[PDB]
Amino acid sequence: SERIVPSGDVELWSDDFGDPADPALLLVMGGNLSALGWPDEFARRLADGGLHVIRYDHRDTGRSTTRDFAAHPYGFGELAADAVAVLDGWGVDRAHVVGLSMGATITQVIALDHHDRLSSLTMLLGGGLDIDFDANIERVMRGEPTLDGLPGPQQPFLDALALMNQPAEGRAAEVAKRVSKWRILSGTGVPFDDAEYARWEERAIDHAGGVLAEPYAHYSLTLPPPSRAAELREVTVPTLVIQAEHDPIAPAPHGKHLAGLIPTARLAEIPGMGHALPSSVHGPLAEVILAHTRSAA
Ligand SMILES: CC[C@]1(O)Cc2cc3c(c(O)c2[C@@H](O[C@H]2C[C@H](N(C)C)[C@H](O)[C@H](C)O2)C1)C(=O)c1c(O)cccc1C3=O
Repeated sequence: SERIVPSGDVELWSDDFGDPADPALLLVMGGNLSALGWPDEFARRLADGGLHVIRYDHRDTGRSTTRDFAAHPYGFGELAADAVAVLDGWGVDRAHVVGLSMGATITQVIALDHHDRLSSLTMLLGGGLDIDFDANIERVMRGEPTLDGLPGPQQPFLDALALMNQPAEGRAAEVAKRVSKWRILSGTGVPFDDAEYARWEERAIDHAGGVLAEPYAHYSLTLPPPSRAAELREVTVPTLVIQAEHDPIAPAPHGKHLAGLIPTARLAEIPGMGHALPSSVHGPLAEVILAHTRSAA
């Protein structure tokens, strides 16, 4: 089913998978990505393990309130509170939360400021609050080292940004362009199927009322200050950090480092995986998440 839930001065679209009586699992997408950034088939695979999977559209994506950012600025505090508002909107007291990419940053803020709403935490394709990510993009382009000493974003990330700059006229061209971006980010370490990713983007575009432009508000966000990383030492819910082996945006050992910030964190690695969700990794991802959520209950 689907519902629109209130969150302060925005309204958030959300839908679910699985039995409403199973333990809640909240999926938190990356930046500029709507609910449909989580493929339906992945959400189903997770739910069919015994979870009530809920996903939603961040503000400024999908069918959620979309606004001129300059006139109404917000940050990760709002993005985290919105995630909790989705739990409120489904009557969920505590949820297994899964944060992906920029969503892992959102979920670290949930862990700090809404810890009471967590059954467990899972983060993948991201890194710690002490990683000055936007500054690191600038540094890698100039050939300067990151100040954290961990690897910055790699060439496939830069390539994906370059493709995102190229024009696409019409729906077919937009879908092909988006698929080409995911193919670059996924890499070749696991099987990538263009047809399945095309269908997933067709659904994402349909979900956005057929509009072809990607969301862009989240490019205006400012990250939490690195001081907040130290606060993660107080987190006590079971935490799983998943490293995609060949992640071009947050390469190893980002994962390990993020896990090292949280006393209850355990690290897993998906062999061959890049910064994308081809169906080739749905089984492995669902397996490790389900084992984790089971141990937290
Ligand atoms: C383009 C793919 C992308 O980089 C995927 C991604 C990956 C990561 C992050 C992102 O914000 C994002 C998103 O970043 C967005 C927003 C980001 N801001 C404002 C933080 C910046 O504008 C970037 C170019 O696009 C998009 C992070 O913020 C991040 C972090 O803060 C710490 C460790 C890892 C990451 C990411 O892997």
